[PDB]
Amino acid sequence: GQPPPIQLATNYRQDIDVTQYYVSEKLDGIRAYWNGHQLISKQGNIFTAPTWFIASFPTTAMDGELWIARQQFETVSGIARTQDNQNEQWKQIKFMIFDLPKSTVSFEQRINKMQTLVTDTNSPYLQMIEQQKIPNTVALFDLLNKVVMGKGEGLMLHHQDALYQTKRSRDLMKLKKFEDAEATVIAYLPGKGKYEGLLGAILVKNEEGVTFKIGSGFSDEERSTPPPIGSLITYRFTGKTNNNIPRFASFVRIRVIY
Ligand SMILES: *P(=O)(O)OC[C@H]1O[C@@H](n2cnc3c(N)ncnc32)[C@H](O)[C@@H]1O
Repeated sequence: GQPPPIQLATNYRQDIDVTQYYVSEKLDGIRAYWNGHQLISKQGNIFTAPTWFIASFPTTAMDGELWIARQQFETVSGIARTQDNQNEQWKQIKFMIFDLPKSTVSFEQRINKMQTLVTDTNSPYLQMIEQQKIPNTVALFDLLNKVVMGKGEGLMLHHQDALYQTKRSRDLMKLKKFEDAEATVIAYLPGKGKYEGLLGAILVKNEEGVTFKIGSGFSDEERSTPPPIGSLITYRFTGKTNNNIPRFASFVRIRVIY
């Protein structure tokens, strides 16, 4: 089937006015688009949602996450992949909504409509993701910590004045504590001081063609036995610094030896 006409998120940017954004918990589920009569996956597959699961839903199109609870991704994914419209396991799933993709008004009014839709439907299977205002970035990062320590995935931000767009949107942003990506180890940088005779850092070249140093994230065993040159490794970072270098980059682990 054709992929559904959905809005996609960009990455958090430091220089926003956080007071203009609604903040919600980023849920680790399976995205579904409700077109008014069926649920559709990001790839265009029609989910075999049982009749009793969707029976109460309004015909307003809705965007949401099929989700059970924090840290139950494989469970919800396993159910949603099952081709069986009489599968009782859907009873533990909630369609957690976060937008109205056919709406032509601002996100603030869309939230108000969603609250009404959820309340009127009054079904265990349809619920609204909480949307809150946060006063400043320090408070936002404190909230991020609360959510992550509680085994949540992160936060999402959506500008109160945003109009729905069927593409990546700068008005919709993901905020996680960090990002991971891959790079190839190309050289060693011998250490000094406590790391004399050991690994000080590696030089890697990432998939965007940027070469940079990684000196943190190594165990003491890894400073004695470094990743092989040529290996594909995963590094962790958040945002970019000058010259498109991943910021606060640290070593995670080896993926492939070349
Ligand atoms: P991650 O990088 O896995 O991105 C999360 C995706 O799921 C959708 N999503 C989850 N939770 C929400 C909220 N609260 N609001 C909006 N969208 C959500 C996002 O589109 C991401 O694609």
